[PDB]
Amino acid sequence: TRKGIIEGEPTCCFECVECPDGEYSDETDASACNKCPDDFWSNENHTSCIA
Amino acid sequence: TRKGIIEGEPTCCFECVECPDGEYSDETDASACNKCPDDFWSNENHTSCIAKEIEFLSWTEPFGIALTLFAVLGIFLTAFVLGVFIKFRNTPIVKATNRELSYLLLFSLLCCFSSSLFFIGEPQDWTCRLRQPAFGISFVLCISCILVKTNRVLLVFEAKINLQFLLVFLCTFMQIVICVIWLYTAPPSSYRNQELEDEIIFITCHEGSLMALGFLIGYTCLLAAICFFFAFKSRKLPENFNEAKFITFSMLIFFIVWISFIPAYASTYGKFVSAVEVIAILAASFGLLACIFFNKIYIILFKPSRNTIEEVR
Amino acid sequence: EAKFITFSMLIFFIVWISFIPAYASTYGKFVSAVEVIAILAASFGLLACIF
Ligand SMILES: CCCCCCCC/C=C\CCCCCCCC(=O)O[C@H](COC(=O)CCCCCCCCCCCCCCC)COP(=O)(O)OC[C@H](O)CO
Ligand SMILES: CC(C)CCC[C@@H](C)[C@H]1CC[C@H]2[C@@H]3CC=C4C[C@@H](OC(=O)CCC(=O)O)CC[C@]4(C)[C@H]3CC[C@]12C
Ligand SMILES: COc1cccc([C@@H](C)NCCCc2ccccc2Cl)c1
Ligand SMILES: [Ca+2]
Ligand SMILES: [Ca+2]
Repeated sequence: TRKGIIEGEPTCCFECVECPDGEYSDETDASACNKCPDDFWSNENHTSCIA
Repeated sequence: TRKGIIEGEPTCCFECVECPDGEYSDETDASACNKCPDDFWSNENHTSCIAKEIEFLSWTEPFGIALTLFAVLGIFLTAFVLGVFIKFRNTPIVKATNRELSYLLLFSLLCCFSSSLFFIGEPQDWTCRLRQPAFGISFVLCISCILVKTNRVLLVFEAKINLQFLLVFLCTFMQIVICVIWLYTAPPSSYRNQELEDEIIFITCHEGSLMALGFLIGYTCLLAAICFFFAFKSRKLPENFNEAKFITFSMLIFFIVWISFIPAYASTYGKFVSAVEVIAILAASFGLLACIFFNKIYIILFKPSRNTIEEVR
Repeated sequence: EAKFITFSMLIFFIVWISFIPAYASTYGKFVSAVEVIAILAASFGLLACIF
């Protein structure tokens, strides 16, 4: 999951938004979902890449 | 495009990230992209919601055009043969081939060629409910007439006991009983499909109970097998210009088509599934027609000098 | 040998015509599968009809 802006609040306050299909986020507090390289796709938990 | 967070910088300092495929966004400086509701999909620009593509085998698609053309050709041929027999209702061939059941058989062939047309277009509830029972009843009628014409079937039937109309009534009535139980217990209905591809919609019929369809198909195949067995037993008799040999040929064609049906149905994915159905129907129907009538047609219209009781032997 | 040649060709045509929707609506292993089946069917028909 990535961090989403809550309008009208500082940077500290955010929301958790699940990454879209084919995108992974291994690290906690990620500001951008990561694109799997070619020949790889996202998991069911959208954490890492599976060939 | 939505707003992403640049870490370590204030909220005024943001990044522009394009919406994913499925969600859209129109308002400027949007925080998160908006999910697009059902029956709707997002365009490439992810700015609005366009309608999903509803697709099915249609009357205007070229494949459906060809299917309709062949079905109509079959109907025309059946009507031609029926008219030829009706006009010659007293010539020796028509009298010997029991013109009443020939009229009934041509009627059922018309019904089969017509039921071939319920698989084209957008499926509705009545269409789905009529699809299978119509073909089942019509083809059981055809096979029952053929089975009556076959030699030694009638003698065996009366020994186990017009009687021929009783036979055709029994067969068709058993099929109608199956169809009525099917339509009463768990009728089929149309179904919209969105899990094949996320962007398009498939209207496919959903058969209520597969057990009833299995019963229908099995009974039709059983009748065909009985007819083939008896025709093979009497396959050398030159009666009716070797009618039993051509009955055998028609049954072989039927079985060949409906055995080829299984891999073709299994491998087909999408709308063309219904396609396969129609093709199978047509082939079987056409075979019947030819194997039962064209020879007789050729002896009557062209070279009509063999239309004598002696050669009917 | 008339009705044997006729039936071999009939099997050939029926097999190759019933698979048109599958060839027009399939990708990957299955399409190749279809080809093999068609081939085998035609071949068998020929043999079973002729010899
Ligand atoms: C998915 C399916 C697609 C396929 C579509 C096909 C669907 C339609 C099926 C069948 C129709 C007719 C089939 C009937 C087959 C029966 C033909 C047959 O076996 O007859 C033999 C000889 O006949 C003969 O002259 C044989 C003459 C051969 C003529 C048959 C041609 C069939 C053409 C149809 C093609 C249309 C496709 C259209 C697709 C767009 C028997 O003789 P015999 O040795 O006992 O002694 C007799 C001798 O005279 C005495 O010495
Ligand atoms: C319209 C399409 C999709 C299928 C319908 C079949 C037709 C193509 C017709 C036209 C030519 C017909 C054939 C023309 C001649 C004969 C000869 C006839 O020969 C015999 O074996 C009988 C003995 C004799 O004729 O001496 C058998 C039927 C058959 C094959 C007919 C069966 C039906 C056929 C194949
Ligand atoms: C073989 O004799 C028949 C008797 C009744 C119907 C038919 C044809 C017109 N449909 C086959 C039904 C095909 C089928 C098989 C399994 C699951 C769903 C479906 Cl749809 C043939
Ligand atoms: Ca504030
Ligand atoms: Ca700073």
